Amino acid sequence: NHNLHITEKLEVLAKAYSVQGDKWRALGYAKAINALKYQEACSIPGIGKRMAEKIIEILESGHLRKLDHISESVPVLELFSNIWGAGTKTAQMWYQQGFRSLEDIRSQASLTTQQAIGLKHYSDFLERMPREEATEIEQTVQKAAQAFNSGLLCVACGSYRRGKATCGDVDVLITHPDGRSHRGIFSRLLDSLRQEGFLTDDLVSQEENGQQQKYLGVCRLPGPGRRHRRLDIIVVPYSEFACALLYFTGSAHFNRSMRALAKTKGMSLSEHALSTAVVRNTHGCKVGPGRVLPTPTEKDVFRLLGLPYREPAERDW
DNA sequence: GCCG
DNA sequence: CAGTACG
DNA sequence: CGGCAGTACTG
Ligand SMILES: [Mg+2]
Ligand code: NA
Repeated sequence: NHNLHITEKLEVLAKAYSVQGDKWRALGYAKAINALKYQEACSIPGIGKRMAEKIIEILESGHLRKLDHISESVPVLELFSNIWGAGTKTAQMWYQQGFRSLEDIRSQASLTTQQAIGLKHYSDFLERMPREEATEIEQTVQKAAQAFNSGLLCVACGSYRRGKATCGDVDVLITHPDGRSHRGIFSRLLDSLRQEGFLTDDLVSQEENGQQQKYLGVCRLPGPGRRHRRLDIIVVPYSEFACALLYFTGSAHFNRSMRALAKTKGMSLSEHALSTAVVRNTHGCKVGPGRVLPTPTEKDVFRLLGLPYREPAERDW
């Protein structure tokens, strides 16, 4: 990156729009900020005239005036928004109600079960773990899984799979290549991890149902010097394994770019599958289902979209 | 915010 | 349902 | 003008 004086100033702006709920403008900035990672400004995709102008103001002037006049509410909104389970609406509401610190939130705010947990682990959830710790967390989930049923497939996705040194959490994808081998596997896996005292909190866990798709919660390895880590587990049918793998590996931007591409071909891509001949209206909204395509591997999904394959490492963007 |  | 979250 | 990804929970 040859433009950090510029990007870091836009970045602040990106986050400010994001936390204030102007999500499409934030999206716009995020693209431009990755491009950078006047005539020449426009030349790059993701960078329009209005973005170009802001770069020239930084290049020429050295300050950025929209930066100067960012609402002073924004740092507090970002403080609040980093509570897991709280987003831009809740953060604004709290602000409106006069709250300005986590101490206020603690003593005065009404909190959902999820938000109380997020607050309890506020610092921990802002940290990233060394990818080696992610390895141990995966192995812990895997061995519990495989004990119940061997041959089961367990794999760490997200930033871990993309080869990052550090991970914000652990994403464990579980599947069985032997058809429909899992009935109430969540019941047993989670009970298993609870008995070990490995899980510390649950954020999202609809266990009253049966067809629980995901578990999102909190875990902590045994011994001194350990922090609470976020853990997401999903169990999928084997036929959906490549698409689940692709989804859960990300990046989020990579996924959305790829999904947006499929939409351009009358196709559709989700955690579940890649479909063809999807019927959508003038607003881009699905009005008729297409038809699931065979995708035994990730390479198939790429191939069926007419794309060259990309290793997980090359999917940060 | 960008872009078709 | 709105809000938040997952990648 | 208007889409910007497509999903899964909570309450
Ligand atoms: Mg939050
Ligand atoms: Na992750």
